[PDB]
Amino acid sequence: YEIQRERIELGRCIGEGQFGDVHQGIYMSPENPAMAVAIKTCKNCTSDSVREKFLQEALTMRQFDHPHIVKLIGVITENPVWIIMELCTLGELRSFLQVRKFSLDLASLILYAYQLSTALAYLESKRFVHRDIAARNVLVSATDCVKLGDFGLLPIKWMAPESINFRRFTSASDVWMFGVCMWEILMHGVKPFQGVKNNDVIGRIENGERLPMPPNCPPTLYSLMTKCWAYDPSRRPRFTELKAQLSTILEEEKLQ
Ligand SMILES: COc1cc(N2CCN(C)CC2)ccc1/N=C1/N=CC(Cl)C(Nc2cccc3c2C(=O)N(C)C3)=N1
Repeated sequence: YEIQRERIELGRCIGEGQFGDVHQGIYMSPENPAMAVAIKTCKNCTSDSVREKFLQEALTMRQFDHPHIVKLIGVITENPVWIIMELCTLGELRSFLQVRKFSLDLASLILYAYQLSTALAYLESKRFVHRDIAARNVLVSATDCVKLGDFGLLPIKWMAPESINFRRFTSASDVWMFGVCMWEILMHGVKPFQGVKNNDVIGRIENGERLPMPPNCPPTLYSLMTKCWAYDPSRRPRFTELKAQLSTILEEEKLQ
């Protein structure tokens, strides 16, 4: 996975992760060429300690291969250390949904939910627990394609009650988080529990309260969300079940 630095043309800064800035760029391999890529940079990889955990995040992504998860292209392991990722040209999902609120059809929103469910069913089949499903971690590759962002790049308001209370994390706790992510998508990138203190979230959940039906959301889809938010994790659908139900909701919408 090692790439020669001279095969990367560093371009405009697009975002920023924990370790440092993220740039867009061009990767020239004798196989494409001129491939658009994202370049993750690291502040102070002069420090050898932060380089090891920075590069460990690339290894994380190496194990996955799915159309709706961003792909690792390679790494440049000498200073400055770079991780080369697939570029999702349209950027962060939340911003995308906010700017395009009155331009995106419902069919598109449901499509994004469905695509994410395929990625998450894949992760569930790999026995991989994500722990951080939220619209903030989704990228837009095309107007008809979203992808789970880099897993390297507490979220109480997204978390299942058993995660908040007892730090239990399972694929069923991921399902709860995905329910919240679906709500965010159908709300056009509004965050859940606005104006609510983190410490107050579990009290609301335990009171039976739930995020309300988004304006214009099909009741079948809202019903699906509420199934993700069963208090008892064993009562929540698996991601493969969500995928199947989202397929039908999408097909019905495409129809009207
Ligand atoms: C032009 O492509 C873009 C553009 C942006 N922005 C454009 C300029 N905005 C002012 C800020 C954000 C943000 C992201 C982006 N595309 C990618 N494509 C791939 C990857 Cl890995 C990536 N990385 C992120 C870049 C920024 C935020 C996040 C990223 C991420 O992976 N997560 C989970 C959050 N971003």
